[PDB]
Amino acid sequence: DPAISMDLLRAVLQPSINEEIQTVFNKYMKFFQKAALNVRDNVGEEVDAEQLIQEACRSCLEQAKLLFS
Amino acid sequence: DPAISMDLLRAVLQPSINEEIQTVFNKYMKFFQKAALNVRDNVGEEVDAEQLIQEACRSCLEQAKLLFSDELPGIK
Repeated sequence: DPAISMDLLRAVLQPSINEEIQTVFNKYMKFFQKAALNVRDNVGEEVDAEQLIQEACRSCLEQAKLLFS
Repeated sequence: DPAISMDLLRAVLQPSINEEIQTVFNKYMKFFQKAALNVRDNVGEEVDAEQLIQEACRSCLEQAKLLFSDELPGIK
């Protein structure tokens, strides 16, 4: 299955690609942190700021898939 | 819902983040291109090499979501 061989290469490259993606996101993290703290500061204790930050980061990656449509 | 402020920020940052992601993937693209051509050469004409490359790139982004989930493949 052609998708499987591609996937084996993908797995090989993932650790390097992850490291560079982390370095990219580190530059933006402060913006997400501030915005998520803002939400918590306005709404209250029942807002999990860390979870808002993580969801927003995962969404960015989801939307970045449109680079490869 | 006030937490939609996260989405809006995200939409604002996306173009910049997308440019840097592209720059990252350009360094690895030659591996994916060679592998996809190898598959097409060894299976036949009905393999779309471009589509194999794209699907592998999207999978990379999917797996990169583990960086931001509650160990992780990395270079450190």
